[PDB]
Amino acid sequence: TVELCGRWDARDVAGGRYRVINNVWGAETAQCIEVGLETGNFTITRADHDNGNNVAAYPAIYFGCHWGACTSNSGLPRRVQELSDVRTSWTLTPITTGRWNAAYDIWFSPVTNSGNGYSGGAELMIWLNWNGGVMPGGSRVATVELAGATWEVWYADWDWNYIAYRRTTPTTSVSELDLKAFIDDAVARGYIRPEWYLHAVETGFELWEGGAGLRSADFSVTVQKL
Ligand SMILES: OC[C@H]1O[C@@H](O[C@H]2[C@H](O)[C@@H](O)[C@H](O[C@H]3[C@H](O)[C@@H](O)[C@H](O)O[C@@H]3CO)O[C@@H]2CO)[C@H](O)[C@@H](O)[C@@H]1O
Repeated sequence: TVELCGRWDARDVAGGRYRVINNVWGAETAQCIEVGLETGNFTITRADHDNGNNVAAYPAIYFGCHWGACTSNSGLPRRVQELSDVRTSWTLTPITTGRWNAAYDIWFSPVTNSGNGYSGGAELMIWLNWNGGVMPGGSRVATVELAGATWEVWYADWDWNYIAYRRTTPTTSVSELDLKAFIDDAVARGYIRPEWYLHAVETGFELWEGGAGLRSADFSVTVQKL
C-alpha cells in the first residue's frame, strides 16, 4: 500500500476506475491515509483534526469527476434524465471516538465542466454511520423509505442544493445500494433538476475531530444510461 499525507494528495486505483483523495480541504491539521492501490481501500492512519463545528477534511474514494479531475471511462458526467440505474457498494469500519460521519457525497450541476465546482447544482449525501453527535447541514424536512432502508431527509439551500439522507439507524455496509432511488426522490422534491448532470459518486468520512482508525473498503459504483 501507499501512504498519502499531503493535503491534496491523490491516487488512481482499481485500474483507474476510481480515485482516492486525502482531501483535507477545511483545515491545516495533519492527516494520512494508507491506500490499497488495487481496491482503493484505505484506512485513516492519522488525523490530528479538531476543527470544531466546521469540517476539517473528507478523505474519500470516488467515481467520475471531482472538480475537473475525472476517473477513467466513468461515463460521467451524464444527465440525470438520461440515467436508468446507479448502484454502489461499500464497507466501512467505524471507530468509537472523534466526531465524524461515514457517508456518500454525490455531485450534480447544470454544466459538464466541474473545474470550478458545482455552483447552482446539488450535493446529495447519504450518511451510513457517524459519531460525536455530528449532524447534517440544513434541517430535516422529512423521513422516507428508500432503497431498502429509512432515511431522514435534510435540506439546505446554499450556493447549491444540499440534500443529505441520514439512515434512521447506522450500518457498516451496503451492497448494490440503489442510488437512483435517492436521486429520484431529490428530483421529486425539486432539489435536483432532471436536466442537471451527475458528476461524481464518492464516499468517505467527513472529519470534524479525530478519525484515525476509520476504514473504507469494497468500493464499487456503476452507472447505466437509458
Ligand atoms: O480539490 C479541488 C477543490 O477542492 C475544494 O474543496 C472541496 C472538497 O473537495 C469537497 O470534498 C468538499 O465537499 C464538502 C461540501 O462542500 C460540504 O457542503 C459538505 O457538507 O461536505 C462535503 C465533504 O466534506 O467541498 C470543498 C469545498 O466546497 C476546494 O475548496 C478547492 O479550492 C479545490 O480546488
